[PDB]
Amino acid sequence: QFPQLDPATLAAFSAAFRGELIWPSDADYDEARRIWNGTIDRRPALIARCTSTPDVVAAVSFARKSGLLVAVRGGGHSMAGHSVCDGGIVIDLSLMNSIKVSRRLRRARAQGGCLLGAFDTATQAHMLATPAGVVSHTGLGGLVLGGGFGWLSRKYGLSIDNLTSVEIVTADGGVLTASDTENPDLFWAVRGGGGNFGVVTAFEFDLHRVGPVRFASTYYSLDEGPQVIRAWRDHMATAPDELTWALYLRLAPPLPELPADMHGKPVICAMSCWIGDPHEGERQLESILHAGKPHGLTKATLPYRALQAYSFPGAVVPDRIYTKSGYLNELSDEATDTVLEHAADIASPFTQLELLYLGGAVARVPDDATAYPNRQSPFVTNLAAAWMDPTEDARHTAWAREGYRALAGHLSGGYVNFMNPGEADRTREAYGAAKFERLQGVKAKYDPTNLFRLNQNIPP
Amino acid sequence: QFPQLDPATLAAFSAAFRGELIWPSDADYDEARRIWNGTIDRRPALIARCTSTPDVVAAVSFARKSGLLVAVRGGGHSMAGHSVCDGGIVIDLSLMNSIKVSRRLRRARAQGGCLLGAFDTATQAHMLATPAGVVSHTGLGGLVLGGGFGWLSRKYGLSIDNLTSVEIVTADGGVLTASDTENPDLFWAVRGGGGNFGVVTAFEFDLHRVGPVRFASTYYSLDEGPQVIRAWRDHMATAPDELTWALYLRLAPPLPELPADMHGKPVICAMSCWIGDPHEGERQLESILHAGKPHGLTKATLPYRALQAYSFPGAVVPDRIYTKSGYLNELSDEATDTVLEHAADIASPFTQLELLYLGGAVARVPDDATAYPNRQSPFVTNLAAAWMDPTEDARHTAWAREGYRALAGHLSGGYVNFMNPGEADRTREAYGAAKFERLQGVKAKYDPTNLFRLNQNIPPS
Ligand SMILES: Cc1cc2nc3c(=O)[nH]c(=O)nc-3n(C[C@H](O)[C@H](O)[C@H](O)COP(=O)(O)OP(=O)(O)OC[C@H]3O[C@@H](n4cnc5c(N)ncnc54)[C@H](O)[C@@H]3O)c2cc1C
Ligand SMILES: Cc1cc2nc3c(=O)[nH]c(=O)nc-3n(C[C@H](O)[C@H](O)[C@H](O)COP(=O)(O)OP(=O)(O)OC[C@H]3O[C@@H](n4cnc5c(N)ncnc54)[C@H](O)[C@@H]3O)c2cc1C
Ligand SMILES: C[C@H](O)CC(=O)CC(=O)CC(=O)c1ccccc1
Ligand SMILES: C[C@H](O)CC(=O)CC(=O)CC(=O)c1ccccc1
Repeated sequence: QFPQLDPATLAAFSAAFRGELIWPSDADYDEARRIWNGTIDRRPALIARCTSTPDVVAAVSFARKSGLLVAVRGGGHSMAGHSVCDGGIVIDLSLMNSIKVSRRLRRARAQGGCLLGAFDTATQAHMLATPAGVVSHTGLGGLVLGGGFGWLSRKYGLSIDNLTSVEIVTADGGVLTASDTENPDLFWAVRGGGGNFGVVTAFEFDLHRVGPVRFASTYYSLDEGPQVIRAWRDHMATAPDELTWALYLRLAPPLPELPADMHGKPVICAMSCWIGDPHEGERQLESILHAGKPHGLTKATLPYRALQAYSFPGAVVPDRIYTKSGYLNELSDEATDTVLEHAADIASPFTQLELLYLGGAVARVPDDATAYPNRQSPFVTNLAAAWMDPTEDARHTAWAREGYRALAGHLSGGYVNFMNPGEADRTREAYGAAKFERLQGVKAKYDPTNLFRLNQNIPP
Repeated sequence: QFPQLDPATLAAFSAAFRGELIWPSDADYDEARRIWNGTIDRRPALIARCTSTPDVVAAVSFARKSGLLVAVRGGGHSMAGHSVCDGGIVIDLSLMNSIKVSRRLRRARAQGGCLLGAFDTATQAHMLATPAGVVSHTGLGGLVLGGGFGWLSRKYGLSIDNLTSVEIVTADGGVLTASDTENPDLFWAVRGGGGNFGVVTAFEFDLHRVGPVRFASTYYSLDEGPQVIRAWRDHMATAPDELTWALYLRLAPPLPELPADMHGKPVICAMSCWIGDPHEGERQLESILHAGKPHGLTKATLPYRALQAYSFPGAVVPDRIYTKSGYLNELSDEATDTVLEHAADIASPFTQLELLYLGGAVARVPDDATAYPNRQSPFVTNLAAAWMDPTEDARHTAWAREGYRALAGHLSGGYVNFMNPGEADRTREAYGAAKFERLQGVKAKYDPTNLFRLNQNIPPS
């Protein structure tokens, strides 16, 4: 973390850079180098907080000339810990948070360091939105380059399915635009290929009009898991795109809507919404609320920006996390039993086994149209361990790996954005052989030296 | 609109400025010049979208040299239309949206063009917050320089009560820090004095840990309006600082939680929350919900970021607005009856007659401690007309003025941030004589040429 740098190279960076530099001896260094995954404790040589595209060009050129390992940081949410490095440089985009929204064009342009909640605030000023993840302080940058799904996805696709162009700084310091008609090969690869191809300084999206959404959340005893998960699996196979319904298996939070005698016990938390008219949504949600005996029901009509800010009401932010995730093409009764066995073993309050159903608009995009793999698998399961005390790391980590191995016969692929710091080896199976080959071709062209390799990495 | 500018002074500005200029010939000019009050239709000679403090210094100096009337824009929410001008320059801060948050120091440094939702997203990543307004796409900038109140205010004060310094670009193009120990005279004036003193490029705040919040919204028939409003006034007089409860008199929205038979009829929408433990919140909110017969009750436990994003679930963003507001020291039975008569006339589905109760932490700050007036008046009433069709402007504006004149014996002061385009003349009465005089002296010092006059303006003494 205290490497010898060239004075000419350094000075050239200083003259070109208009942002904020954070060095190891600076008072804000330990706080700045922390990322969401608290298990990742790494000490960069330098954190460069970029404030403009020309700043990113300067930081990229400086790292390449200096031989410093490049971490790129948008919102710092990497489950694999990719947005901080030991001994290298963090090209930190988090001050590049501006968004421009055209109401007449239903378009937004957002800088690559934006948090979802900033982007949603900006488009919802015009009752507009486009799909993104469900936790507002996630980074737009890493989430969109890996695909991006959330509440709007069954109706409007992945984030990348609404992306119309990007501005990107490539490894040789060039600034490029990529779109359907400009460097379309790079445009294909950034839609699902992660940070492998350059630093995205601006994303442009088409937007949709999204008015108030009927939302429900309720909790079922984990004793009713078999019927609840079977109701969910069966219902989602034929459900309108406008319905999204996700199951989180977890210890019940000590919330006042829930009876005190359920607090801290195994439950399924079901969250559902109707993307469409709220009277229709009231009718569609009432029809799924009795998958089991409902407890702690909350029903609300929410601005979409409030739906985005909702996940999840808790009194503590988990410090340490470990995830194991895959897709399923079908969720059999045997897999269902496996999930429920493993869920019964959760013994800490922040851990969830999540069961998502995508499909809808995500699955109608032809599989070769972007770099995002697995569009035809509707189910995602994520063993998301989360806890506080470092002495417990082995125990929580074992829980997630044990569940993943028990399910492994039922799982395929993986979402690159749910990969953990030990899953570098999963990249080829996540994309599959044809996509991975085509991604390697694009890599040979735009990042032939593999300068950007803190990501689910595609070697050229 | 196309004034002749000096070409050397323009190229110097352009070499110095890193942001975007939008001229009247540009495709995006008509959209960029629109502000939230769509009754305001003005045509700047230039919109300069600043990206940094040096951008702001370069735009200020260019305006001063060029003789251009200066509009400053944060999030564009000015009820008086101050963030756009005819024929001058808009120093548009909307791209300066960065927030740094220190969890260890519980401190946030936010740029002056941030929207509230961007700020609350950033602080809530650490479960932290500080008070601000209730609508996410409001600008931080104008709201804080006026004082700034919302759900966290009874517990934690105005936004300005949590402000610890600013970076500010003054009329002469200088960049200053104001705080308790540096230019403290300016620090006092900016905490409530609007944009009078310069362009704030960075605000620094102390933050508070705010976990999930029990929230309730319900609607009462206007037939029970006297009972509900009296219950509310009486309850708030002795209520814990942790309870906030606001009343919005409006047409009932066509939402599925309300019976079809109430839709489009005037009702009281009551919104309440407990800033504190949610089990205590559940107890406190159940105790106030039966002030009348509740309809369309929604109760939820929300992260504070979701409480901030909740107001208000509607299908349409209103285009045209007109507000008349003031404070009350007491809400008598006669004033209540007046509010109810005027609410019963509401025509638009977007209009509301708002009744807010501040007090708590806001009133505990000594009156002379900031430039924000009326801390000791706990009630605010806002007749907030909002609609779509420009041919209706005279009817909606007349409604808000009639209600204001009917209440005027009960009203004192005025929140600068709720003034409309026709209220330039309200500034002295809003601040009071002693505040207005002290502000005039600070004005004489920092903006003696009144370069910043598109605001609730304080001329220099
Ligand atoms: C609480 C939580 C909830 C989540 N929920 C969802 C969800 O609902 N849906 C979903 O799809 N995913 C979700 N995720 C996963 C998420 O998509 C990934 O964590 C994503 O990589 C986070 O992006 P980021 O910018 O915050 O992370 P970072 O750690 O900053 O970056 C992640 C990766 O992207 C690269 N990167 C970031 N910004 C850029 C850029 N502008 N240009 C180039 N490279 C970039 C980094 O180099 C790194 O490889 C969530 C994550 C968290 C922690
Ligand atoms: C829908 C809505 C909801 C509201 N809710 C609340 C509420 O809950 N609580 C509350 O207290 N107020 C609230 N307000 C009123 C709000 O505080 C004022 O409208 C405020 O002036 C808006 O600030 P802005 O930056 O968005 O507006 P702008 O129109 O951009 O600016 C308003 C004024 O401040 C100046 N200004 C803006 N940014 C700066 C800056 N960085 N430096 C110097 N001067 C600047 C402008 O020159 C102008 O005089 C709300 C307003 C709206 C439209
Ligand atoms: C925090 C966890 O590790 C990961 C997540 O939070 C992701 C997640 O919950 C899935 C998700 O995006 C989603 C997508 C559609 C509907 C509901 C939820
Ligand atoms: C939209 C209108 O023009 C103005 C508002 O909406 C402002 C407003 O409601 C006041 C406000 O900040 C508030 C403060 C505390 C509780 C509830 C509301």
